[PDB]
Parts: sequence; C-alpha cells; structure tokens
Amino acid sequence: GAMEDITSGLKQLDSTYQETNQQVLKNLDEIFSEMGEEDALNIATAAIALRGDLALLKANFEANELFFISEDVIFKTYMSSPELLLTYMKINSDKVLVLYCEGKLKIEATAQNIRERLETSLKAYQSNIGGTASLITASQTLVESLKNKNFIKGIRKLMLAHNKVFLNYLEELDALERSLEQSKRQYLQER
Ligand SMILES: [Cl-]
Repeated sequence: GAMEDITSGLKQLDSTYQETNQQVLKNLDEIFSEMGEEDALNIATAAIALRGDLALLKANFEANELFFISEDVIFKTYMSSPELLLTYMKINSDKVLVLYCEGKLKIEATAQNIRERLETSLKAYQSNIGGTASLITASQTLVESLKNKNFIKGIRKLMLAHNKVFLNYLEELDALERSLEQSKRQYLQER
C-alpha cells in the first residue's frame, strides 16, 4: 500500500544518486584531464562524500527496505494474531498458559529486534547525513544548488517514511500484546 510508495521513493533516489555521481566523476575527469581551483576542490570533496557518507546512507535505506520485506512476512503470519502466535509457539500450571507465556515472550523479542534495527538506522542517518552539505558547496549555479537541495529533501523524506514504518511495527506489537492478554483472560475465564 504505502510501501510501494517507499520502494519507489528509494528507486528514484538511487537514480538521482547514480546520475549525480556520474556527473561528478565526469567533472573530475575533465578537471584532471583560483575560483576554478576552489570549485575543483569542492567537486573532489563531493566525489568523496558520494563514495563514502552517502553510499552509507544508501546502504542503510537498502537494508531497511529488505527488512521491511522479511519482517512484513513475520507480521502477516505468526505475529498477525494471538491465535496464530500461540499456534506458532505450540509448534515451536496449565499447558496453554505456558503457550501464552511463549507468545508474549516472542512479541517482546520481536519488538526488541525492531528497536535495534531502528536504532541502527537512526545512527547511520545521523552519522552520514552531514556529507550531503558537500553537494550544495560543490554546486556551481543556483540551479544546480536547487537540484542538489531537492535531492537532499528527498533523502530526508524517505528517512521520515522509514522511521514511520519501524514505529508502526512497534505500535502494532503493542496492540497485539493488549489483544493477547484479553484473549488470555477470556481463556482463563472459560476454563
Ligand atoms: Cl517500543
């Protein structure tokens, strides 16, 4: 649904990245065939950011997109309802209370894995976003600066969407814990 949107956002950003990188390497090849010197240095600096910090941004977005795939599998299956969670615990005081024990434990473990992923992603963005300044500094005209700034705004928008996705997982797990406890109460009441 909204994940086609995010996948697409990523493909667009990647395309702009490849083209920015192509343009920069072409420019370096031409340069190395005082205002011009400062510009050449700004461009080499951009080439470095593109290979380094910004490649790390790209890898981060990619790891997230893959995860959104596999974790989506998890949430559409054994994590999709209390009944199916309990069943999953069964295949892998009372004999059913313990099953709920296992289910709640699995929810907790899932939330923890999601938090660790989100933390890693937030850290990668925080550490690498600063490298985008160099694309602004290397711009030779206000038009080029505008295009680079749009690219950067796009990077931030994609990041805002990914954070929404992670937090949405956590919220779903919270609702599911509520429901699992309500179902557990209802079960005990019927036994
Ligand atoms: Cl949480």
